[PDB]
Amino acid sequence: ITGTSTVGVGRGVLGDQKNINTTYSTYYYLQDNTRGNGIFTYDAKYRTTLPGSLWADADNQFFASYDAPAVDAHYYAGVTYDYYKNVHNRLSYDGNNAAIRSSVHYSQGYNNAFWNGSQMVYGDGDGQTFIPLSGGIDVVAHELTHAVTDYTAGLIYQNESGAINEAISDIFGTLVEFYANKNPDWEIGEDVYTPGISGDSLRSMSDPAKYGDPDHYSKRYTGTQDNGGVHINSGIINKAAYLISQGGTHYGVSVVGIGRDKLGKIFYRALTQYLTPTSNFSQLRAAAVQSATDLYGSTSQEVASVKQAFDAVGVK
Ligand SMILES: CC(C)C[C@H](NP(=O)(O)CNC(=O)OCc1ccccc1)C(=O)N[C@@H](CC(C)(C)C)C(=O)O
Ligand SMILES: [Ca+2]
Ligand SMILES: [Ca+2]
Ligand SMILES: [Ca+2]
Ligand SMILES: [Ca+2]
Ligand SMILES: [Zn+2]
Repeated sequence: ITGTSTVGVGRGVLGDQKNINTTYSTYYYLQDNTRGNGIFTYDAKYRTTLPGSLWADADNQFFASYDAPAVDAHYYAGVTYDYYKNVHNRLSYDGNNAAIRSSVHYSQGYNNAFWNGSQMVYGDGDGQTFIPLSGGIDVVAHELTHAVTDYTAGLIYQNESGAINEAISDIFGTLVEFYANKNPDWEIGEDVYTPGISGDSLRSMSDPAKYGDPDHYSKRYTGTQDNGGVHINSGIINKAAYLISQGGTHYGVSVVGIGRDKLGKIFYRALTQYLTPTSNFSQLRAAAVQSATDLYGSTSQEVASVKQAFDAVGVK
């Protein structure tokens, strides 16, 4: 909408106070004009018709329980925008500052979040399995990264290309979580998963097997559930990424870590310059090696570490 840029204040899903960029025209809307062509947050009002209504508030204060998922969707979309712009020189998901749209309060008791081809969508959770999913910065960044992938490599959402697609979203979700530097880790969704159980998460990049996901190609799933295991086999690539960054010895194969920033550069380059819609795991290895070669040189530690990490997870 047309209006003037304002700064509201509210509380997120975890009870933390933050400022949010809003727009004033009779109401204060969740429309941040400070980033690209805007970040817009919508109320789906417990229904499934999208996007719903652009979020409108009378007083620019967002401290109601109902406000919390909107506050975080809006704020964490801003953090994710900042990560891509500041770290990778990428302007929004399309590279041309496309407006970023999110809807919260999607459906009832909805234990998931997604990119629907045009916007991000967040359930509130059922209160036991999840609290509202926009409370997780890794979750928000995971979803926006699906848009980045769709505009770049275009990895088809099934089988190995789909598992790469998922891993890319987990990887950048995590790198954005580290960028914000509030309780960062290599787990996915810990801030919104199971409020009654401490210490768990949906997936682990450092040890995917802790939640039954494969950490080696020999353990890959090849059935038809989950689009051919896209959220399962992502563990193999998540583990490789974790090893590239942090190092370790995995099934007897030692990897020299090179740190998160270099992991991000290598995978961002792979995603945007080398991967294609049908890339498989072997092709991802080749793309990562070439990307590291471009950035650091063929004789570099970085190239050597990429090879070690893919060796460790059985991907040649
Ligand atoms: C980071 C977590 C919190 C959320 C994450 N959502 P997503 O974006 O990967 C879901 N994709 C999805 O709907 O594709 C199908 C589609 C394709 C095209 C258009 C529209 C939809 C996830 O990991 N979801 C898991 C479920 C869970 C949460 C582990 C319980 C699962 O869906 O298996
Ligand atoms: Ca208010
Ligand atoms: Ca965390
Ligand atoms: Ca996390
Ligand atoms: Ca929990
Ligand atoms: Zn996903």
